[PDB]
Amino acid sequence: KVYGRCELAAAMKRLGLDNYRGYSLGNWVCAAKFESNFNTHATNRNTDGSTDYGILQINSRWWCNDGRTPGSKNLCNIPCSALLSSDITASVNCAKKIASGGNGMNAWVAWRNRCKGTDVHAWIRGCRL
Repeated sequence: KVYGRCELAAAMKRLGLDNYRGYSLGNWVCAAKFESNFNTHATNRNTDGSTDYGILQINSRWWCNDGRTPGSKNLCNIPCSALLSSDITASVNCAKKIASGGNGMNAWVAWRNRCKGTDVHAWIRGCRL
C-alpha cells in the first residue's frame, strides 16, 4: 500500500519513533518519502546481490533474510517479505535496530542527502498526531 504522509506519521508515532535516539518524527517520515515514496511494496536490487525492501528500503545483506542473498546476517530476525506488508510494525522495529548503529540515520543515504539538516518538522505539519 502507499501511505499518505500524515497517515504514515501517525502509524510511526504509535510505534515509538518520535525522538528515537534523538531523531524527531519528521526524520522518519522524510526518510520513507525519499526511500520509497511511501510505498510498502518498493524494492530495489543492489550491486552486491542484496535487495532493499519496503517503505524504508531495508537491505538483505545485513538486516533481513530473503532466501536469495548469500550470507545474509539477518540482524532483524525477520524474512524480508515481512517488510513488504501494509502493517509497518516489522519495518519500524527493524529500523530502530539499524538506527542504533554508530551512524544512526545516516545508514539511509536518501535521508542523508534529501532530509538531513533541513527542517524535517515540515513533514509532520498539518497531521493531527
